Amino acid sequence: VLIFHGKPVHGAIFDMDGTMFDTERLRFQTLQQASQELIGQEFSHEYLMQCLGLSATTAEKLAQRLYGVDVPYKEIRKRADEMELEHIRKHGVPIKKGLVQVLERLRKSGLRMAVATSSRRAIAEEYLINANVYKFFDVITCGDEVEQGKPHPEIFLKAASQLHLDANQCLMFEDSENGLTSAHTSKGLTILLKDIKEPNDEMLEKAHFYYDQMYDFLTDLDQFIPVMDMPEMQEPFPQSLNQLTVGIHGFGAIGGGYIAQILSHWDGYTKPKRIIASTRNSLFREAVNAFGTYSIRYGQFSYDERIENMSIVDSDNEQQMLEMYTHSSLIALCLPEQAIESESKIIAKGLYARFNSQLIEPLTFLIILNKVGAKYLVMKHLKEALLELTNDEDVTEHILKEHYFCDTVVNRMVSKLSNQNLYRQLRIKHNFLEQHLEDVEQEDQIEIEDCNKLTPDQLNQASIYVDNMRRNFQPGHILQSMDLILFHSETDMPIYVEKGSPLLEKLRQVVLVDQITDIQLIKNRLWNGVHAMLAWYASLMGYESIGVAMGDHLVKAFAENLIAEVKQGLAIVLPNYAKDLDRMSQSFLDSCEYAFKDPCQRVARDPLRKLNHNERVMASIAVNIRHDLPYKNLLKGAALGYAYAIQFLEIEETKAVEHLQQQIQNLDLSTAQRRQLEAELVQLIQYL
Amino acid sequence: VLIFHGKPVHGAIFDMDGTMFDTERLRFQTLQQASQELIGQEFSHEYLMQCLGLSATTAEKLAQRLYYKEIRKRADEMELEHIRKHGVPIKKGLVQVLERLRKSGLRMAVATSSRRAIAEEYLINANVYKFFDVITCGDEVEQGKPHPEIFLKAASQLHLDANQCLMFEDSENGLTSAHTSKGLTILLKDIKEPNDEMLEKAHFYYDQMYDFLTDLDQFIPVMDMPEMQEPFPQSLNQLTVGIHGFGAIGGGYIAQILSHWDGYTKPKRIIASTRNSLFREAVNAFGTYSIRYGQFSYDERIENMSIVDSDNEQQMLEMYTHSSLIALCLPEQAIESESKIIAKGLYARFNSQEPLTFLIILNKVGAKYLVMKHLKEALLELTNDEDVTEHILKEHYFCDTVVNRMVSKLSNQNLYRQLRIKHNFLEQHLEDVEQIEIEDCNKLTPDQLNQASIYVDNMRRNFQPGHILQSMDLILFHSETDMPIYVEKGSPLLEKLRQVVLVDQITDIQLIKNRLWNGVHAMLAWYASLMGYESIGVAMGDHLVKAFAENLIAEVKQGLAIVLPNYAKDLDRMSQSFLDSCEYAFKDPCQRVARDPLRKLNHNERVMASIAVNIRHDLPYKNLLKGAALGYAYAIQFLEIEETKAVEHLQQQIQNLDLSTAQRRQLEAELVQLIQYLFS
Ligand SMILES: NC(=O)C1=CN([C@@H]2O[C@H](COP(=O)(O)OP(=O)(O)OC[C@H]3O[C@@H](n4cnc5c(N)ncnc54)[C@H](OP(=O)(O)O)[C@@H]3O)[C@@H](O)[C@H]2O)C=CC1
Ligand SMILES: NC(=O)C1=CN([C@@H]2O[C@H](COP(=O)(O)OP(=O)(O)OC[C@H]3O[C@@H](n4cnc5c(N)ncnc54)[C@H](OP(=O)(O)O)[C@@H]3O)[C@@H](O)[C@H]2O)C=CC1
Ligand SMILES: [Cl-]
Ligand SMILES: [Cl-]
Ligand SMILES: [Mg+2]
Ligand SMILES: [Mg+2]
Repeated sequence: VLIFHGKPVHGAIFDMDGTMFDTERLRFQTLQQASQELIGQEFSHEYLMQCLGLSATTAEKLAQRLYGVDVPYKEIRKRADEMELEHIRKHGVPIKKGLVQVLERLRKSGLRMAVATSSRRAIAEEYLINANVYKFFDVITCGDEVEQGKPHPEIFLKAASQLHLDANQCLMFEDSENGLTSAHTSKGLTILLKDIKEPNDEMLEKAHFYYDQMYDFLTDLDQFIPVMDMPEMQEPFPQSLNQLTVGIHGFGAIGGGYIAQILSHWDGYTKPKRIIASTRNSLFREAVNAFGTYSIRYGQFSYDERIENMSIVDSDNEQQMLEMYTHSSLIALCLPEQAIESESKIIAKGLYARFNSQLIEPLTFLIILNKVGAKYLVMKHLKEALLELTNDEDVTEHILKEHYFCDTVVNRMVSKLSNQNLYRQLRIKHNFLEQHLEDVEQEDQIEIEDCNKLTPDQLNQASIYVDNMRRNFQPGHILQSMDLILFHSETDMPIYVEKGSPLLEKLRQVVLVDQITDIQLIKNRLWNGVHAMLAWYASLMGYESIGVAMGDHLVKAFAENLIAEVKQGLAIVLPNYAKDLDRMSQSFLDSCEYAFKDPCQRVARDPLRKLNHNERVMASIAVNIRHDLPYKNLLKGAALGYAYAIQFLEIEETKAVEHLQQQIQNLDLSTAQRRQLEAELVQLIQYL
Repeated sequence: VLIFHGKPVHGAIFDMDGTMFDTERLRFQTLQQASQELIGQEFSHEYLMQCLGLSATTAEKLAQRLYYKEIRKRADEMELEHIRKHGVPIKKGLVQVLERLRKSGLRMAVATSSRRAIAEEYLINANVYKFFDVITCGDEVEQGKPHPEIFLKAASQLHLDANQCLMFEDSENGLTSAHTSKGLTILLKDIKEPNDEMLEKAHFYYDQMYDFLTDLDQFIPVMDMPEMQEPFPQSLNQLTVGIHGFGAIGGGYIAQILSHWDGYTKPKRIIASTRNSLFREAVNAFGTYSIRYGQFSYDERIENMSIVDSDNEQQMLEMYTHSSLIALCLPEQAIESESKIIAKGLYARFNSQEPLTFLIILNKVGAKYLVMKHLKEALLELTNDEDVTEHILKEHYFCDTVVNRMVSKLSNQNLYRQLRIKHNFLEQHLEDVEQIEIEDCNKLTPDQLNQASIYVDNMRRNFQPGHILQSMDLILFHSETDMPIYVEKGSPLLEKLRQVVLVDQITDIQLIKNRLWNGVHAMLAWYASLMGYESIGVAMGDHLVKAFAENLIAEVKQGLAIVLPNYAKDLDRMSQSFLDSCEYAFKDPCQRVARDPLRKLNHNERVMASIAVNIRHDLPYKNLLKGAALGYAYAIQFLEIEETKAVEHLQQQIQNLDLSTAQRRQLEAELVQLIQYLFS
């Protein structure tokens, strides 16, 4: 069902200790801590490295040779085991980086999966439950349920037969020599993973595939499992968390109300365990961290999308902002243009702190900014800040080349909730918390009747657990049917990102492009161009918002007829993006409908600059004329621009024509077509 | 575009006061008490009736004409203070109506005489504000109700004409405002008998909100079978539902069916009954439990659960009185004793002040007959009235079901082990949270900023310990991925439920399930158990266990093809569909499937019935006979029932089999000989 290096894989059997969990390094630490406690001297690193693979008796005899015959090894070993369970039970089993990502890929590939551990059923199940990876496995095969353990192939042969499979149909993952022998002899496809000790030549010769760590196998596996499709609206996020952290530099409208969704979807197999987001807004920070989650409201479908595993931090706080740029695998800069200059310093400090970090992988930096050459601006200011910070041109140049700086095109319009509306929301929901908290004490008491199954010692201990659990959880039962709404966003899913970063390859809500130019040109003419032309019409007709204006059937007709004339033109210029034009065309008309929040002021800024020969208006006219297409609405849009310039911005009527004639001359048209365009456009302006 | 009784609908503009919420009755009582604390003399009831669906401005004009700011301010303060304690009284049906209209693709709004500050406070509180694109209040209107401006401005902001929009209203004044707008007016009675003038103005009339819902529902697409990991609805209706028996199938299947519901709304509360206290206290502590689908390693969280005691009477009466749908999920042994608890509940429902949809989940040929027999005997004993019983029995919808899904309940040992592990994480979490002021003016007053700090600090204190539940789940059930339940036609409610498929000849399917499905399932489980396997999934990996099950399937199908020639075509699909579910049932234990061997070895049950059929028609029953022998072998060895009792049962059941004396003695001789052979 799953093809791996030309071999059909129907099953996957994992060793537990050293392969799935990092319990061999923990057993390394506990032995040292137990030694320092009892005998006073800590067992050498060198001794413990020598003991890897040896029996408990050989290890004891070796300890006797080095630390004397009367060395209390058996009670050192027993004390080390106490320390192991004590650590594992509270702090959790240490899971190898990339395991959960690997398990989700094998499971969604329809593999039957087992564990073949030398440990006992009892302790094995607890570890797998503790780690929350028990769910991934159909059967567990244990050392206390086989006549001959590893390196005899029984445990792997048995694990395979229980899954209804031949050994040769299964991948077999293992760290130890005896284990790899057991898996190999059974006749399975052996995956050897280095844990602590470098594997000897006999092991590397024996193994079918070798990797230095789990993540190196994950990278190999990724070639044989598909990138998932574009997520639909109301589609769930993955349940399983990977060990990666991601960042959103600027927890604003687009940061919290769009980028959060993309990072929450991730690759569809797993999602990050933590999303760090920076804001100066104290109310927003403390509110999200209180709930431990916020929600994005999609008005069109009346759907509240819960974003979990969020951790909001202060932008002014260094320790927190450095922790973002140190631990994050991917970061999304979601700032306005004016903020880029000031925030270039706190980025530089972040990337320099990452460079100085003695722990690792190149950062993927998404530039979320609706502007042409948006990446150039950030990289220019970032370079200046890095020089000013370090005064080391070689280090500054290294940092600028190490990481993946990605230019993006975003289409989703998002609205951030006001602090007045947030306070009003917190008041009404704190009210429900009090309403909820007065009838939790109405229940009261814990009662566990005689099970006639559980012993009275553990029956008593069960009462203490559930009582302690209920007391802490019951107050937060209201969160089931209660959300913290901070964002009102449209339904547009796909983000376009510059191809380069390996980490983007599997991100399902991302559309990779070799160069951003093409989709950035569509964004300019089809979206920003119509938005500006539609805003100039609304402003002159005297409507407060572009959303209100759509009530007037003249405005809505103009909008629908305008996106049609532009789309026609772009289809000829970019036939490869035909599907992207149709999707973006409707997406704009949907968002424009109830666009009450966003004003026309900021959209109608610099009309003369937007009426340039190679810009979002005139370029579309010239394209439509060259390929003989209707441009009557684009002409009306251009006129409304010069009309808006004269009336609102107090531009001279002579200065408008002075500009116009220079733009028409620069268009790739016949001298006949140029003079015809001027004559028509000037008459539309004098009417308005 | 929605087609409501022929007319095309593009939008829907509701009234708030007395249409969406029952706030007209509240402000009625506040204005009276407001005119007692201040001026002393209460307002006339005639004045208040003429103030229905009037703007605070227009109501003040009526007051001066007969005889207010101070009066209404105190009245509004009292009104919203009542809302802070009890909540907004949502008219039953509203949430269900709104979701159907929203998903139909209609452009919806609110047109209320109330001002903005109040209008939003309720719409947020009720949590219906998300369903509306725009709202029109009594502020931004120049001339309030009964002038049509407020309903014209509402339709204008939706970018539609009034005649394209539905208009919901309670007041006589507001209906005139809605009618003069030239829209499709709908009238909902609240606290005034509609006049001749009102009933003529209206295009449609309904007694209450829920009466419209039922009429609207026949123009709303019925959503089809849900997929595995498809989410449940977000919005909650006011309906309660019951699971009589929080067991494997009750908690691990029926809970999913009820949680999906119609796909528009979900029950407010699902009440499940269990004697198991650990299960009860565990779910109530977490507030949720999860169903583990091992095939796809997917955990399905079940929200809005209330686990009650089966013995506790008042809680079981709470279920049967307020529930719209009860699901009986008990085995045969429980039916007799629990029929007393059902009798009290149904009698309590009749005494109190909608019909009930009663699902019987029971693997028995003639399941409903047994349930209805014990229920009538139980009812008659308590009521001592034949007139009230024959009404109750033929008032509610008692539905036979076929359930194909295999589900496993978690052991108390494994649940304790789960709680022990997850408690250690909670303890370590509570240390991390130990070691808040909202600083700077965020366009808020110093009073609000200090009030916000108290709200957030208190919210953090209560919620922060429960943050761990984002990742942490309570796993109580292991279930395969079979979605559709098959129910007999009758109950109109089951038409609209997504996960329910309606059928006619339920008896014919129930018989085939008993013999071909549940019979082979039990017999291979006995063979697997005695061979050493503790899992159905692992056992089916054995060539002998699968060869046995395949041979049984063949012998049963050969007999069913004679008894039911009209179903003979379908047997291959069902027999294969069974083996598919068995093949990879790794978390389904043999012990669960091999329960009650003697009951399953009854003369008219999943083993002996097949043996009897094949003997009459001279069909081979060699493997079927071996499975019966393994059934008694399991009972004697694993359950320990005494060998003498196993023979006394064997001899009695063979005596009941519709065979000749020659066949009876030969069957007894062949079977008892084969039992002693296994123990050799
Ligand atoms: N939202 C949209 O409709 C779309 C926007 N975009 C792009 O997304 C980017 C952000 O949009 P949006 O999120 O709406 O911007 P916001 O106005 O919501 O603020 C965004 C973030 O920038 C921070 N910020 C703003 N000004 C400053 C400043 N002067 N100094 C320091 N930090 C500052 C804010 O901090 P605090 O949180 O403390 O305010 C916030 O976290 C813009 O570049 C825009 O072009 C792209 C397409 C669509
Ligand atoms: N699960 C499955 O795979 C399928 C089950 N079914 C049918 O559903 C019915 C039971 O399903 P299942 O849930 O598996 O049974 P379970 O034993 O798993 O659950 C039993 C439920 O009934 C209650 N109960 C059991 N015995 C008694 C009794 N003697 N007196 C009172 N209450 C009792 C239990 O209460 P407590 O919680 O206190 O034990 C529990 O709520 C049977 O008819 C079965 O054939 C249908 C198809 C397959
Ligand atoms: Cl990982
Ligand atoms: Cl309802
Ligand atoms: Mg190992
Ligand atoms: Mg009214």
